[PDB]
Amino acid sequence: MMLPKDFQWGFATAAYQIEGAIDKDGRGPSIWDTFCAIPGKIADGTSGVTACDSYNRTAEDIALLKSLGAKSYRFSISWSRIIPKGGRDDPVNQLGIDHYAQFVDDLLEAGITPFITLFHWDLPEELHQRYGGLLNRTEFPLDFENYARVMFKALPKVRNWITFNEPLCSAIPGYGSGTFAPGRQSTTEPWIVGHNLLVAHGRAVKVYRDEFKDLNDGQIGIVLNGDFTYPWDSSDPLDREAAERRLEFFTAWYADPIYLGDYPASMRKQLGDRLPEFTPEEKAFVLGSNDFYGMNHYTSNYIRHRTSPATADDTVGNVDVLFYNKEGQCIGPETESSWLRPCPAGFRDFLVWISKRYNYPKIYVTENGTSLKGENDLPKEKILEDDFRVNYYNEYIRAMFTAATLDGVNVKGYFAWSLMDNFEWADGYVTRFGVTYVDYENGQQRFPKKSAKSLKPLFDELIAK
Amino acid sequence: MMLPKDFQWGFATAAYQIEGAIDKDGRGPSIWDTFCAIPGKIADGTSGVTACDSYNRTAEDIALLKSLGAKSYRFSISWSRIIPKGGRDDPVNQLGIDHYAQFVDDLLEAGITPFITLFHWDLPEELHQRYGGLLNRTEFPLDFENYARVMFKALPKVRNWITFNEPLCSAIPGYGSGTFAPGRQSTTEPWIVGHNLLVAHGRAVKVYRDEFKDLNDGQIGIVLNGDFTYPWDSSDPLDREAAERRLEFFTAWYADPIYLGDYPASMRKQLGDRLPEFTPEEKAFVLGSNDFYGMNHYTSNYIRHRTSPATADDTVGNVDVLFYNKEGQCIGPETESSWLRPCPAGFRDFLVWISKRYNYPKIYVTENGTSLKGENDLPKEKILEDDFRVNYYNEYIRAMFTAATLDGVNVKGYFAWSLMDNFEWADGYVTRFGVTYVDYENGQQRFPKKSAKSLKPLFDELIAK
Repeated sequence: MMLPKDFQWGFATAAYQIEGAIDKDGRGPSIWDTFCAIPGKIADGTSGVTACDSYNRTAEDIALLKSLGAKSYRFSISWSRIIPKGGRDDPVNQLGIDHYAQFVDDLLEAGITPFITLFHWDLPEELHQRYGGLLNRTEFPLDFENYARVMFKALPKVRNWITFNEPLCSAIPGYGSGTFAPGRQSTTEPWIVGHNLLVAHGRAVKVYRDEFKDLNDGQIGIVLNGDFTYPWDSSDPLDREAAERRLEFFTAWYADPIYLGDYPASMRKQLGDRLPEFTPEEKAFVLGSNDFYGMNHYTSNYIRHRTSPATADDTVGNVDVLFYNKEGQCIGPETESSWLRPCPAGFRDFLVWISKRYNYPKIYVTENGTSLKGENDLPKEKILEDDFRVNYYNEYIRAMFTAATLDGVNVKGYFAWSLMDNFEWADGYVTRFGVTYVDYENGQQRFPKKSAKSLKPLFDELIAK
Repeated sequence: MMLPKDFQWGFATAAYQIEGAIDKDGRGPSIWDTFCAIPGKIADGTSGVTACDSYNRTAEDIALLKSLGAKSYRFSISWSRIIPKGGRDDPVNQLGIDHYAQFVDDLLEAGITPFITLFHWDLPEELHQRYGGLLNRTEFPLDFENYARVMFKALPKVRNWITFNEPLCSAIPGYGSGTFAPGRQSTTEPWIVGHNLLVAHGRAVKVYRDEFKDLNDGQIGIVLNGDFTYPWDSSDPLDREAAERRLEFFTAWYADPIYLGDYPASMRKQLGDRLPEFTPEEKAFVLGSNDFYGMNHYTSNYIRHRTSPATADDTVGNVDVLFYNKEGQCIGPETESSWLRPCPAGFRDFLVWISKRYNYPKIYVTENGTSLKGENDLPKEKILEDDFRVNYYNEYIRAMFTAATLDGVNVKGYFAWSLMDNFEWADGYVTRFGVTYVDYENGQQRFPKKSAKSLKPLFDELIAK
């Protein structure tokens, strides 16, 4: 009937995705600086050299958040601004620390609680050259643990911390399909990388709980994405099992080692020895390493089982990922992202699925939003009238409302992706996710869309006091 | 997208609540004729003596149905019209047979497929006096099986058959609380009656499958009511088990023995002696006796576990059936029915719950609808503007649409309760469930409400052409 007054809502951005200023104040190159220089890797042949220039427009971004009623804000820290070479024995740059510290002060003064992501895919390039970057089971968790501590220490006025954003994207697109940085294609390394990101997460959560959490009663967790599933043929039990296994390969991959203590049985049966075994030390780091559940969600798909055994390059659990069930019923209309079809029911079904499997944890929806098909080619007048994105936020947030208020899903926050149009990775600047239109051709000016002014009066209806 | 074109939708009524003419053409009295005469059992001291006079308004109710776009119609045969004393060796009233035989011809002539309920709570009074009615595990299942064969032979044009409407209401309200006919109160008889009603269901199914089903490709099953549940406090695992346990005592009471072979374990644990066991001959009747799942659904509740062990007079499963949860969230707004709060998500929830527990059976929603608080005191013009009921159906039906097109729930029909305001049992006529207003004081005149005209344009949107 009503959301409690302690429910938060704001917007979400990512450092390399908006900041720009890639060489400014001694910022070291990330693996995405390197990746974008490879021709054909970004659809529009662009990079994050300028993006939204948000690094230099701190006062503007906070005024926009305030003017939209956002009392919370999720952003990420560019590691290579803090430690340009990344390693624990590498010199700390004070200029990026001072930058983000001044940003947090400028946020709190406007009354906006920050929610900070430590690792949003932009690993320092040097760590990748020095020892293999994410592939190193020994070095990277040590270097990330130190980097996390440097931030926990630098920003004591922050209580809401995030280790990794969507570790699945750093493993399969980064080491399996090669669509994301560093750009490798292996049948084995995406499973080693995911293991390394788990251990790195557990090490940082231990350091934070032991020394920095009780100072101001904060919290830290990992952010896992995940789209829901429905049987392609509801009458075929193989498609119901295929729907569950698909979710296990997407999300239980990282969540089962955190809440239950080991990888999903279904992945172990299929991957065998390519899926690593947690050492006792590694298991003590990862098991129970979430103060909260950081949840990204976007869509749902129909899942059809497969009759032949899985190939070596399979990453999704040997299933077909479709937009129509056997009877021809569609998930939803197309967006600019080929993988995103709106399905508000899958947002609530996912929240409930997380709850039942992990004993109803504290959930923060850290990303939710949509792209719009052809939006990048529309005239500015049509872009601001984004009824497709307005409708996308009303049905989903009201679905979240039902899961929280009726099912009892312990969800305590929601963050709309994104605050503004930005650099959608391999899609470039063609794919626009923001509730604020950004005109890249004319000084990266901001123009709030009909979706931006839409979320305050919606949450005012759903949250009490 | 679109439901299949073979999806049925219509309206549902029941013999004693609409027919009247309780002694015309040789109708013996049922247990509800005896029940309404006892002072204090009926809220307004009424009976079904006249009801809607539908027994003498055949073509007119068929005209109302054809006018509202209904291609199907669910209705029940009065047992005591066919066999006034109910028994297998008792005389058969041909006038009752001819009455319902001509009604089927008129419905099929009007292009309306019938969906006939054999037993809608009107046990012939003579059976109750002869051997204890539903309490008799030997005599009653034999008299019901013969009464079913009579109607199978009498109505060969019928394909859609229903044994019992809501056996739980015959069991507990009629033998535990005394709120329904025959108005007894026992800690043991409800569980005996439910067993007898299950065996009474199997014998007729076997007779039908073996001697009447194959000629016109018919189907037969039982209709179970079930209101869905949500944990009162989702952080207490005892409240999630309690919400599941409540569904077991309420619906899996009858559905588990039909699909799985025996009563739920939780009911065995609480009841022990009082929960009978299926004999070798009984189990051959009950297990597998559903061509389709007949489902009645109305509302949902928050469920809180209990600290004390269950007392002998418990029927719900040792839980608290609430309208609010611990956090203060409400299910929905009040109706004239104290037990009914609109909750559309629970309809889809119960559909998927039936499907996951019973291998996704074919489902026919045989009753769904709502009453309106204060509707009986409103003026005539205010009654016809029943947007509350209009909104109820629109949400529940679209919730079902999502269930069928996304989750893949194999629901092939939907009947709205009710076609007209009628005798709502212990509530009298004050509780109005119809989409058609009935002026009882002015010759039971029909006046369709805004809801009656709402269904056709909606199903025209959701059913393929």
